[PDB]
Amino acid sequence: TLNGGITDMLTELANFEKNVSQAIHKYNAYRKAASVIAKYPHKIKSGAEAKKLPGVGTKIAEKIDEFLATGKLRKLEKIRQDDTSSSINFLTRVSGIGPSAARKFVDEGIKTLEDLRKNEDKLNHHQRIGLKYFGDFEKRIPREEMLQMQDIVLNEVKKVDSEYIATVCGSFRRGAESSGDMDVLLTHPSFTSESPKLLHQVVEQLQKVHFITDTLSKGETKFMGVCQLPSKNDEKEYPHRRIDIRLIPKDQYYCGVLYFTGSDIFNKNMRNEYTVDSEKDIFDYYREPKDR
DNA sequence: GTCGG
DNA sequence: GCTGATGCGC
DNA sequence: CCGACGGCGCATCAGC
Ligand SMILES: Nc1ccn([C@@H]2CS[C@H](COP(=O)(O)OP(=O)(O)OP(=O)(O)O)O2)c(=O)n1
Ligand SMILES: *P(=O)(O)OC[C@@H]1O[C@H](n2ccc(N)nc2=O)CS1
Ligand SMILES: [Cl-]
Ligand code: NA
Ligand code: NA
Ligand code: NA
Ligand code: NA
Ligand code: NA
Ligand code: NA
Repeated sequence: TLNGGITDMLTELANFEKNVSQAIHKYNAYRKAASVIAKYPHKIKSGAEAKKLPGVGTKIAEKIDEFLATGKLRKLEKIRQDDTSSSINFLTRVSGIGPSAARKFVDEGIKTLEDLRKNEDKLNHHQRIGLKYFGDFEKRIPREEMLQMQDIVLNEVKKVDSEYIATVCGSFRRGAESSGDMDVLLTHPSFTSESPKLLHQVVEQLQKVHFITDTLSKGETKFMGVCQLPSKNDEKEYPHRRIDIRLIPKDQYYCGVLYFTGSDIFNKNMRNEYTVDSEKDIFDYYREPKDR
């Protein structure tokens, strides 16, 4: 948190590059600079000090210098105040609204959530769901709720066919105290690298018990949607949550599990998601999810 | 925007 | 209607 | 100096 001013500034610039400029490589450059500075154990005093870090070059060093002198960046102040650029950047916070859709909406005078609400006919299915749960989607999920969600998923999965194997992956599997979403990996002995309706049946059951509430996409191997825990008589509704379910062939299942458990950095220096009869087999060259 | 061949 | 391209999320 | 900078499932578009 020592350089939060700088990292905040670089993330804001990254967002403008991705959402407004449509310059994905600059978005990534700014994000990489932000992340190396975030983990730097000193409070940065000059652009020159920052440049020493991989991913910080001449232009970001110059911006760091301006920020340290003035607590702001003229360029960033100007883009913030720009009605068009700030509106485009904002609308991409809606799931399903990317840089192209945001630009098209803003060019039509649709600039706010309110405007989106009045214009349901101009939104596709995903965007309508993104708008409906805009606030809920930006919330994190407490571990306590993830456990309750896990409970429902594993119960209903076994109920459909006791031969399914399902594992909730992500930071949750590593024992984290909160998650952004629920990631479920599903397999079945019948499904292998060369092999009916295995995903649909699970999705249908989870809908039957009113756990899955909406669908963003559903193909033969991947479901993306929305779920919600049940409430009671006089306790406030749980937020709606993002849930993904991936059907993976049995012989590739445990590579997927390794992958989708992470962490990202752990995967990187353990280094694909596809190609084994357990997590231990791959470890070869064993660490449990807690210490990954 | 940064890096490196 | 078909097929390959594009947008999007992650 | 100048090209690399990620891959893939699904929804939907754009070109015939
Ligand atoms: N951007 C990323 C993030 C994760 N990973 C890999 C594959 S999924 C595995 C575990 O991801 P985590 O759940 O720790 O990261 P998330 O960003 O989903 O944290 P949550 O907000 O907890 O959900 O790490 C990646 O390759 N690229
Ligand atoms: P989500 O943020 O839940 O991430 C989980 C998995 O990580 C992989 N991933 C994340 C981000 C990006 N940009 N690319 C990517 O492959 C797949 S989903
Ligand atoms: Cl770019
Ligand atoms: Na551009
Ligand atoms: Na550097
Ligand atoms: Na979006
Ligand atoms: Na977004
Ligand atoms: Na996640
Ligand atoms: Na597909």
